[PDB]
Amino acid sequence: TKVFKLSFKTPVHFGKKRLSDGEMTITADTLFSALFIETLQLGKDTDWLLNDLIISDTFPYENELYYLPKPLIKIDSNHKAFKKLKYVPVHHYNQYLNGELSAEDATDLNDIFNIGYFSLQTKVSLIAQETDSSADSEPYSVGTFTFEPEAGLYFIAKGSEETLDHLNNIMTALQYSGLGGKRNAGYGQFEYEIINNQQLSKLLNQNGKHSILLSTAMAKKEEIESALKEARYILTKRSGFVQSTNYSEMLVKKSDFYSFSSGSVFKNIFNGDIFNVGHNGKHPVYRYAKPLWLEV
RNA sequence: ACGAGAACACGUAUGCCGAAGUAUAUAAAU
Repeated sequence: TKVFKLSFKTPVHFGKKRLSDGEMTITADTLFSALFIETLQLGKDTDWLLNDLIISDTFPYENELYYLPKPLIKIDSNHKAFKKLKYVPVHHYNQYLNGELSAEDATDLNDIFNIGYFSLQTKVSLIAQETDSSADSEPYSVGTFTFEPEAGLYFIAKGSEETLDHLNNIMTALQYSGLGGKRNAGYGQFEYEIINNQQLSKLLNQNGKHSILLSTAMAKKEEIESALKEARYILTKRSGFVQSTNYSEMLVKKSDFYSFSSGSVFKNIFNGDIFNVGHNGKHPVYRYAKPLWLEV
């Protein structure tokens, strides 16, 4: 159960809906997809790395601070500053759950949150009839994000030791390919470091009555009734396309799927599952929904 | 099996065009 930390040195585009849209963090779905396809490019055995690996969503970090997303618990007071905040440092993570975080404290934390910036890159396309004959060029836009020199992303993983070694190898291999969006266009390379934060390790090693879903998950058919007993949650529509499956890419697109977001609180833990979103393809296409809980 | 995948912020044009380093004033009072 080691955690990986990522550095890019070149901006990467994530994106939610349109190429000009930009993001800082990705969900476990994309990471699982990318790691899987990288395994397939290496051509190793997927079953081991199919139903044994547990991954968190990606999370931003700064020079020396690690953060987690905001738990959607019901705090009874200001209800303005707390809305604007997304991420919490580990220093006061349990303090916020208790209620020690002050409104001015939230103000301060939010102030420190400068961990990158967003930008729009313009690109022009002359593959059209602009060069061939009488026509115009095709400008379009992309959205990219530039992390600070000591800023990047990290995930929290758990599984068997053999699973961890395989993940290590695959992560190395992927290091040089991309992630995010326009990988081949010059965005999203990375060098990674495995660091063990004692405090975060403790954070994973608590025990309590609540539990914070850190990944993008959704229980099976036969667990949902008992899972949804007392929860505070957000649904997050996940859509997207697929790579080297059927003849027409524009014809291929995994069906819109829904999962809980990454700040929900649950009473009854559920194991998740890797759901097939496949239809009319030459292979099954995997979307990831399996939780990693922080039990407090 | 990464809201993906393809896509040169490209192609046209330059520092021009007119202006005088000019205007008088003894190599001089023994």
